[PDB]
Amino acid sequence: STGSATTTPIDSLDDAYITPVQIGTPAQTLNLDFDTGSSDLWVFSSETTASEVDGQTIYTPSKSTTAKLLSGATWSISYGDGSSSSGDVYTDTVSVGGLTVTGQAVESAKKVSSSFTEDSTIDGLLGLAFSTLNTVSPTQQKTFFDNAKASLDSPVFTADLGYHAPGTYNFGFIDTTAYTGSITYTAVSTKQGFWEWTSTGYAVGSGTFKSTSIDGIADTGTTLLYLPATVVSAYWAQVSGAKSSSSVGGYVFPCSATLPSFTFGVGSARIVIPGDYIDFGPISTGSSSCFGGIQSSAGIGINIFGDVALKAAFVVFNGATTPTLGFASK
Repeated sequence: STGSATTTPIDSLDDAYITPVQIGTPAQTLNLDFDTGSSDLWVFSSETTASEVDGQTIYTPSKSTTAKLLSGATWSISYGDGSSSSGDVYTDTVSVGGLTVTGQAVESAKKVSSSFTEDSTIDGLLGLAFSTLNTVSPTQQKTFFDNAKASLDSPVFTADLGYHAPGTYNFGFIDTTAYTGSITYTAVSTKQGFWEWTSTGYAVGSGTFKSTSIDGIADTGTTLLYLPATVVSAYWAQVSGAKSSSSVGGYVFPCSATLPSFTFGVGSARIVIPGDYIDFGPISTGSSSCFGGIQSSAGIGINIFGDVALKAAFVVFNGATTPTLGFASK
């Protein structure tokens, strides 16, 4: 089997992407944030504290003939972006882009952080990191991808994110029309539960490539690119007027600036992030100071290849027994 679904930016900045997912029988379609940095499928539901719902589409297990309470199972979450949520667990039928999993753990929010309540466009998360990060207790649950692997033509999924435009998540096959040149594959460590790999270096604009190893994660659930302070300083030094602002919480730059590209290494290959991808617009309406899309990972404790980096590439998440990551230009 295979699946193929369109993913759409939630706003004009590409702050996140939502992908329609069918849950239950008859289908209930929720728009979920596909997150290769976490491993829970959780949704707003008929059980979510009413005051903490504001615009989201909710999952109602009692209207699904295939929903079953996973007795005793609970979940509780909080990722690297200041948010959280918790509740109980159902199993139900889940389909993505034509690909169907039966008995998928669907984690039903009794409570959500206000950060989610505030964003009406995201109905939940579909985790695509390794199942070892799944928060269900006392019986840990598998991700949608892990459950699907048995039936997939090939145990892979691909992320093809758009710049200010829709893109595609595919399951079980590699669309050879979706990229240019070759796919360069690189080793993955699953020791932290992430799609963790080592970039071979970087360049700023038309500058010379600096060979240097940068360990980080491929994380579709993170908006920006978070790299070591040395790297980030070298980038923003090339932008007249750019500065790190504690009031704003990162590098800002004059909205009148043209940003240089940023290149990262994948083995001997190179992925070029166009400068415009690094512009996240005025810090507040009307401001002439703009927020930068490359920021320091110092204090995160891990480098993050988020959407800024990933959308410049066709990315293969190879879930073979020895997992790997592939990157192609597109």
